[PDB]
Amino acid sequence: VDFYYLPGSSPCRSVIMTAKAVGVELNKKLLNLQAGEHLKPEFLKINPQHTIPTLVDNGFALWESRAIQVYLVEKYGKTDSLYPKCPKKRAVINQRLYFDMGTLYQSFANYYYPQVFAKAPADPEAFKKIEAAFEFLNTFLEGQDYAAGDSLTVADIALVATVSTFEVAKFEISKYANVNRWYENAKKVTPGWEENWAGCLEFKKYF
Amino acid sequence: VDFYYLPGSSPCRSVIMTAKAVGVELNKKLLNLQAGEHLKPEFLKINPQHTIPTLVDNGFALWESRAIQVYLVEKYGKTDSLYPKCPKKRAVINQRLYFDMGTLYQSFANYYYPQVFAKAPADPEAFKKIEAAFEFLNTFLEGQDYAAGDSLTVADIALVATVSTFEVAKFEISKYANVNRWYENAKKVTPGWEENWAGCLEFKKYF
Ligand SMILES: N[C@@H](CCC(=O)N[C@@H](CS)C(=O)NCC(=O)O)C(=O)O
Ligand SMILES: N[C@@H](CCC(=O)N[C@@H](CS)C(=O)NCC(=O)O)C(=O)O
Repeated sequence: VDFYYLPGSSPCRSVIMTAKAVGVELNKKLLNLQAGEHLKPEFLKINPQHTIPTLVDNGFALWESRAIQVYLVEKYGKTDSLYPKCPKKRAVINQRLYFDMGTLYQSFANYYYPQVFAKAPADPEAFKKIEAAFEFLNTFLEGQDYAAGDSLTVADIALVATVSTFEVAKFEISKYANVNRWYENAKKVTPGWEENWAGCLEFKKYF
Repeated sequence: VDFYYLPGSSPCRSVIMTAKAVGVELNKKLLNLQAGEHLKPEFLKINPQHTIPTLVDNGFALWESRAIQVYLVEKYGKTDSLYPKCPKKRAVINQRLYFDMGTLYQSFANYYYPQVFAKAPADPEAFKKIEAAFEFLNTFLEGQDYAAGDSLTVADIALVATVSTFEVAKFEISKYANVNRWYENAKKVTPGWEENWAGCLEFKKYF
């Protein structure tokens, strides 16, 4: 199973943690975006969208981190606890995965990427979207130890990658008590946490 | 099955078409965002994120359109053709669903929403992101009649909602030959197309 990635990338880290949780060995292939390695014909043949993470598993090329997470659980999970069979349980997880992409990580990208990638001054209105997203996550976690069910799921793992990126970016997570509680627990229970944190510190080099 | 929605909303329309495709009757409940009906305590108790679409199915409150689509197929589908059992088939569909959210519809929102909702002048750099997203979709559709498998899936239905919103916004879809071919076919085969198009024309009132 080939895995095209960089350690600093949040969506890559979500896959790293998920693979560790299911116990599937990845052939980790660094793909140097700053050198344009993802833009060369050899990579475009695998993933025409030229994004990381990309998985190539026995002929199957797959991208979108959250799709990769679910596929790894379905194929390699000795049990389905990270992504249970029940459609209702799956639906809550799926909702959280879309929240992670379209609300929470999107707010990260919209606020920090113009600063670190375009050298633009911080946009205080974009900052308010981060606050709104954390407020929602805080509500989702009211009375809950995990984000999308009774136990750790791929939704938690995706959210850990995102929230740890916020942590290294110096966002004050402590303001959101349920998020902080969930997050500090997640560090202790989530497979691959240490590797995720190493990657967050690599990402930090952009600040 | 309660369905909180507005006809003009693209993510709502994806659910409308999916429900028609699986043959599940929805109790359609208009939720007037301009009146703040989604912000009142009675709705926040159902969906604290105060978004449409929201489904309430026998006690289960669910939001995120693409999560709702999959849940409706899993629960009500007499067959699984719209979201097959095979994890590999599911993974491609899931990838496309994330593409629809995070690449294609995101490019719609980033370009048109500031214009129609904030009265800002058009941003030509944001326009280039739409072009990039259509280019990718055009490549995905090379040699393919459907977006994510041999037959119509929930990925096609989500993409139809998005691309029809582009159509009513006067984006020139014809420039992307595979997209245009796929889209014109999708109109003829996708359950609920007419209702989707009515909603696109309602959305058009914002232009
Ligand atoms: N929605 C994606 C995002 C992937 C993504 O944007 N990756 C970035 C790096 S963090 C990338 O490959 N950028 C290079 C490019 O798009 O050309 C996922 O969850 O996998
Ligand atoms: N990612 C979502 C987006 C839902 C969404 O943003 N809906 C808009 C209307 S098109 C909304 O409810 N806005 C009101 C709000 O967020 O307060 C989904 O696919 O369902």
